[PDB]
Parts: sequence; structure tokens; C-alpha cells
Amino acid sequence: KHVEPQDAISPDNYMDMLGLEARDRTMYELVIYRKNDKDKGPWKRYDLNGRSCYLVGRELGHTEIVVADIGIPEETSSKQHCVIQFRNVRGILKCYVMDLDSSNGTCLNNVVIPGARYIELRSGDVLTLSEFEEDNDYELIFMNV
Ligand SMILES: [Cl-]
Ligand SMILES: [Mg+2]
Repeated sequence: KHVEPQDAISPDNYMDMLGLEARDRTMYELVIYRKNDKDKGPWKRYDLNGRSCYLVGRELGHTEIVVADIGIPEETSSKQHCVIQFRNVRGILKCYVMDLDSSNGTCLNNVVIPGARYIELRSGDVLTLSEFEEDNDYELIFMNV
């Protein structure tokens, strides 16, 4: 199971220490598009401000055991697929993705990332939960706002 770094911090706690009103702080979201009807707009938005880490993985609703905090209906995604991890990096809040040695891989902006390695996320970045785009019905967009 995933063990958080010593400098893990939630965006809420970080931004609160800095004494920031809504308009003066950065907030974080995972925007989920269901590809087949993305013209209708985002299917869901997951708030990423309250925890220092979020486990992404399979949750179909098709009995199913769910471990992930962010459950995506991807048939070929793993139950524990990847983690979104916030870190207070020498005083600067940064966010990383790490693939948890998933079966099919995690793609960041169409690049399969190396397994078990934090890779920095930037606003607008697109995650998909397989190295095979053909198999992905969803795309997950990391947003800073
Ligand atoms: Cl590599
Ligand atoms: Mg959930």
C-alpha cells in the first residue's frame, strides 16, 4: 500500500497556514470527462483540496470491492491504479502522480509514465488509466484554479 512522503500536506492546510481568502489561494480539482458524451461537459469534478493524497482506481458499479478514493468506471484500470500526491516541496506546494505498478499503465498527456515514480502534474494535464487509448472511456484532467 502507498506510503505518503514526510512532506505530504493537503492544499487546505497549506493554504490556511498562508492565511489566504478564497480569491488569493489556489484550489485543486480532478475533472472527469466521459469521452462518449464530453460535448455535454464534465461528468464529475473531484475536489482535491481536503487530503494530501488521493487513490485513483477502478469502480464500475456493474459484487465489487472498492479501495480507491476516486473511483473511475474503467474496465481495464486496476483497483489501486495511481495516486495523486501533494507535497510541500521545500515550502512550495506541488502535486505528483505515481502509477502503482498498474496492469495497464498510467498515461500523462499520452505518455506512459514509469512505474513507482512521482511525476509532477501541471494544470491542464490529462491522465488516462491505460497505455491503450482504445480502452479508455474516461479522461481525468488535473486542474489548478
Ligand atoms: Cl524511464
Ligand atoms: Mg469515491
